[PDB]
Amino acid sequence: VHRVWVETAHTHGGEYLKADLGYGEFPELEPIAKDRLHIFSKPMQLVTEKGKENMIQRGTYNYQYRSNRPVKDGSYLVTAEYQPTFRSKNKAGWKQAGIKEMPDASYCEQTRMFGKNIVNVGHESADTAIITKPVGQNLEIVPLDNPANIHVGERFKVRVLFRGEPLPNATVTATFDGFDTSDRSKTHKTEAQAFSDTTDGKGEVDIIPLRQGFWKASVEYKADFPDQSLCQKQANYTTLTFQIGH
Amino acid sequence: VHRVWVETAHTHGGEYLKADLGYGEFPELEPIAKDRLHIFSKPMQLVTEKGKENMIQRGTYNYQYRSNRPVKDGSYLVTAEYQPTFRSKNKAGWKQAGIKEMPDASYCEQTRMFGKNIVNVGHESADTAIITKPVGQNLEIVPLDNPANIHVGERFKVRVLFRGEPLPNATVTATFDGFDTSDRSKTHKTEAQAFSDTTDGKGEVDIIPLRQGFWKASVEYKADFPDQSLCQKQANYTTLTFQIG
Repeated sequence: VHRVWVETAHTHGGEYLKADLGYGEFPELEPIAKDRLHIFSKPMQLVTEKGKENMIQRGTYNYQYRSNRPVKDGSYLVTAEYQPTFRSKNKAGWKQAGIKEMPDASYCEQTRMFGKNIVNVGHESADTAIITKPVGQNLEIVPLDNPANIHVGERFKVRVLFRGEPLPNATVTATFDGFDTSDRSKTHKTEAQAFSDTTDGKGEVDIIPLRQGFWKASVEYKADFPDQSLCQKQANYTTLTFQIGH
Repeated sequence: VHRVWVETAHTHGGEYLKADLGYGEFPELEPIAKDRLHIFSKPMQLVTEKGKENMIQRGTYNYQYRSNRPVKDGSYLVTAEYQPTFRSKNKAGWKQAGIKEMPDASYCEQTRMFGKNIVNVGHESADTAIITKPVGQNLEIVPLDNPANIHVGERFKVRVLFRGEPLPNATVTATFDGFDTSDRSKTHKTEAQAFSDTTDGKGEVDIIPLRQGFWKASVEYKADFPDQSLCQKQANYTTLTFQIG
């Protein structure tokens, strides 16, 4: 189960912003395999007051990105995208539903994944103007506060948007680097979460972090594909990564 | 929106075990309303070395039970059950936002809910012989360790059973009393969880508590009703309550 998230290195004002595209099992960064290169055909983006700009893929490993120019103190976003892929799917094999799960009617599903990291450049940067503005991801987590203001046990409010509109009753989970240290023996399981709740009618939910560290919130949403003459289903997987304390 | 869980008072060897049936929104205990008594037609049960025995409904409110006899030091289970009720549902057109909708047709769904509390009597009791044995709840969480042995940040292994068999890929969440308190009211939900993960091929999952307290783990499963000539769907809601630290 490979998912997309974004990591940013600790950055000061006046130096280049280094960021990492995570594709795999959080929190372990892995080189993008040959057969997956085509999925990440557009670079990660840096979102500042000037808007969105492409980052440059450079560094030792192919998941490393650098800002075009040095960045000044502020609170910015780094966004990544798994470009849409189509796959054939079929339903079968559940505990006590029934063997004949509509006996093999195959269907198309489009997979999209999105990542977004909140990066605070400068020790005292806690701005909200940039990071609280949606960037247009099909499924999006939008922070409503800067996580630099959130201490352990306090509420960090976020909003889930699907196709530009608030998504009620969506499940948002969250975990941190270090919570789950079991190995690759899962091989079918995502990591354990240290938080879970559902969004309210405004698409909003308060994440309550119980430990400091590097956190990842996750929401996924499966829906009908918009144009049914081309494909039937759409699966969206989105994360928001951020620091609490530390 | 109402769910079933069990709470037990702190108990020492030689006193009656007092337990409460929670039906509603954890952790607020509430009297079982007049129109719901028929659902709790059988008393909560205490599971000891001797097996299952009925608890005795005593106290101010109708959710309070006591053991039939004073209990001795040991590690026991207290179980509660929402007896199966049938309702009609239709999915007619409802609730939104990613998929088209609406195969307009009514069907019968059976609801069942289960609660199970791990109660250690005696300050040093951490036995496993009784509490790791399944009691036969249609959807069941079986602890595979005694939670008294689990410190904050450590793994508390449980197994999910459906109809006697391990249930893979089931979501188990867990929360504790006091995790989510803000702006709670009868109209404002406080359902936030401090843990979520899915079961493996053996039905097992490790709960990782990040705080001491009174914890509730939850799992639900919707399946086809067994005898389709009588009813179509079945929804099961099960909890396990326990102390950490």
